[PDB]
Amino acid sequence: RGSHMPSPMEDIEEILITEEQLKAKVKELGEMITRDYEGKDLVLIGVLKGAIMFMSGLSRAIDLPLSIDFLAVSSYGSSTKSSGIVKIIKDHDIDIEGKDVLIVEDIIDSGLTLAYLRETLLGRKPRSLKICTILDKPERREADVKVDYCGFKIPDKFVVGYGIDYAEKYRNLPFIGVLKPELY
Amino acid sequence: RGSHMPSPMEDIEEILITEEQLKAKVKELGEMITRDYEGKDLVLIGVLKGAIMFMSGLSRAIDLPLSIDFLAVSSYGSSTKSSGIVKIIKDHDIDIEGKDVLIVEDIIDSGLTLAYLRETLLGRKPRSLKICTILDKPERREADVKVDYCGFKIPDKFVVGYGIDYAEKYRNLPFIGVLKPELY
Amino acid sequence: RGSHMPSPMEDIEEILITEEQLKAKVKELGEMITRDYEGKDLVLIGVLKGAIMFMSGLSRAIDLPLSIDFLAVSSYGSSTKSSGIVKIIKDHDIDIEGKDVLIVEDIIDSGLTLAYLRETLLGRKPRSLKICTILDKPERREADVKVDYCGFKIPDKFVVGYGIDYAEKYRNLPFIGVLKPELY
Amino acid sequence: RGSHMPSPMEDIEEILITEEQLKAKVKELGEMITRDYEGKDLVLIGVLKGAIMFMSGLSRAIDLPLSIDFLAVSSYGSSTKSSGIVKIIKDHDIDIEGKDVLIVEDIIDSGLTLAYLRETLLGRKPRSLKICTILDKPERREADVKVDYCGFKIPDKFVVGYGIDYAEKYRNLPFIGVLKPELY
Ligand SMILES: [Ca+2]
Ligand SMILES: [Ca+2]
Ligand SMILES: [Ca+2]
Ligand SMILES: [Ca+2]
Ligand SMILES: [Ca+2]
Ligand SMILES: [Ca+2]
Ligand SMILES: [Ca+2]
Ligand SMILES: [Ca+2]
Repeated sequence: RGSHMPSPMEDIEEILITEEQLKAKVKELGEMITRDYEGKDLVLIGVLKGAIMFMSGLSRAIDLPLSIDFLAVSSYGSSTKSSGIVKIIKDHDIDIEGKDVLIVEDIIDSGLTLAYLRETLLGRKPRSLKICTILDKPERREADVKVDYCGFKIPDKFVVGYGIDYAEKYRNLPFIGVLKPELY
Repeated sequence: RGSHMPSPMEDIEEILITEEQLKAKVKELGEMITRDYEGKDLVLIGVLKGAIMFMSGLSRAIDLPLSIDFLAVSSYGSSTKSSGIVKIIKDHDIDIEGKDVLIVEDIIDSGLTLAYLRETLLGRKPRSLKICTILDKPERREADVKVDYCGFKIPDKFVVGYGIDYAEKYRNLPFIGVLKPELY
Repeated sequence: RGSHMPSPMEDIEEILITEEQLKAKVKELGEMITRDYEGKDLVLIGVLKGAIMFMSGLSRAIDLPLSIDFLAVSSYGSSTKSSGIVKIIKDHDIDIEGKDVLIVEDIIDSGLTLAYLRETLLGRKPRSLKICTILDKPERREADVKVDYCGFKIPDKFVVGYGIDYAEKYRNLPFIGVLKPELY
Repeated sequence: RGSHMPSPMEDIEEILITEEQLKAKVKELGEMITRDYEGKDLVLIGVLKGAIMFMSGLSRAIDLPLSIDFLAVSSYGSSTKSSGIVKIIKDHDIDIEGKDVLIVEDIIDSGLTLAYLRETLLGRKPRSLKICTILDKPERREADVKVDYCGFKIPDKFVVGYGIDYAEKYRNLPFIGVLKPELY
């Protein structure tokens, strides 16, 4: 029988963070941000496409009159890997000067690209600029970035899910799972 | 006392569709799409930024190895209003030729811009092209568009929430609500 | 001695069209277009980056109150080659509805991508849409495109110059030349 | 008689810089750059759409194996005026790290946007970064920018031509002229 077992879940070796754990953490972070940004001009900026799930969940967990925007970027080649420099394919449309920007990330590891985007956004004179990520791989750090809000710290395993892909697949997994080596 | 009442919920006159109703409908639609697209090469394409909430929820409710992509568009002026013609600010990166594309929309009313995007995507030779929207205002139709999957049909009220904005605000409301006229 | 001979001209096997021939043809075409578009709402649209030299020269040879705009595109992969389908990286900003658009091309060979862009522009309802190219390789045609204005017809040789590149180089040659096989 | 006098030249009050003067200056600057960048990895980067005429002419006057690229930008509103901050609509595709970049400008007045783009390009680690402009209005300066190559210094008159527009018109004038106040 050459039938298939199509569910993306079949390609996962183990679940590191469950859907419920993600849901609870998003609620937690959102309540914190609601308190911290009262009276502020909050703009959530996420980097497509990995940030979509966390952006959606986190924003709905923040009880404030915030705005949302996105950046779409691409690599210049054997340069983005060691410097974190990226090309802008879609820039944010909201004028962030004098506003309180919160970068919303899916995962932070080397911190190289994040540091580069941080400097680019700072160049637009926001009143404040902070960072929030649902996942962090501290052991992978190659640059100094301050993570103001962090969901979960995990080891450097090959993960996918909740927006994180592998060749554009697995973003729709409702949890963070370790991808079976046979797939990569 | 000049204190404020910052919650975006305070600007809502009435809730048309609750968070729970949205959650249940997304689960329902996702289970249907999971069945209908088994064996297909599913690519969900949403139009930023309104489609973010529905895209996130619907994708996670589809138990298939799908890919996600986005389009970011803008108006040409007093032309997009009567023809639905739009400028492409961010095109999709995934090659959809020979694939099964499902347009994911936040709301469909006139259907003008949707019809225009549909024709543009058809020009890229996908194997199939369907449309799914969480909200539909049938009375507003100005063009003939077939909605393959539809969450809720609503009257032509001024709504915001679940990704739908008013001057970039209210996208983070977890429900679909009618905006108080004082705000617009 | 390992000294170099840096001039891009050293990489040319033969000159097919001289700088003077190009200059005279641009003047000729511009005078024709000046006559044909009197009273029209002329918008010259070129595809970056190859069209830059011809766009600059042709526009300055047209004695009419025209506007200029550009499209920047990219390939989707093993699809643009047989269908001419392309991704839009930079769309034109000018609203061309009801206007008289003249596509300005560097070279036309298969006509596949040109045909695709033509259909895309027609979708924006211009009053008229014509095509002008400085170079044409008729033997390479794979689609039916009408060239309203044409500078020179040439055999299918490997050419560069006057905006036409090879790995981003040679666009600055003031003539159309055949590239030495050793370079490609 | 309600006949028109369509030539863009009819809207010019006086010619500040003739076509021949521009041609000679472009030849001059190009010969200088040819000498200065021998052995360098020259990348000319211009800001659309005003830089098109000068980019075309200057590049063809440089006898070196250079590459050309462009940036397309937009304003964020009442912010770009005092800070020079701009949104990126089209970023350059060439990786400029370790390369010798020459910004090619149509006109420099306040220097605000130029200074902002300069900082953005420096962030991509080019080996060297210089600036070349065909026109300069020194009295308009609001920021400190070093112009390595300059064609002509002019008073702060309302000019158009050689790529410089007024409501998208006049870019095709072969000279730099003062626009009649009746048109603006
Ligand atoms: Ca599998
Ligand atoms: Ca990311
Ligand atoms: Ca309120
Ligand atoms: Ca929409
Ligand atoms: Ca050589
Ligand atoms: Ca071309
Ligand atoms: Ca006039
Ligand atoms: Ca400029």
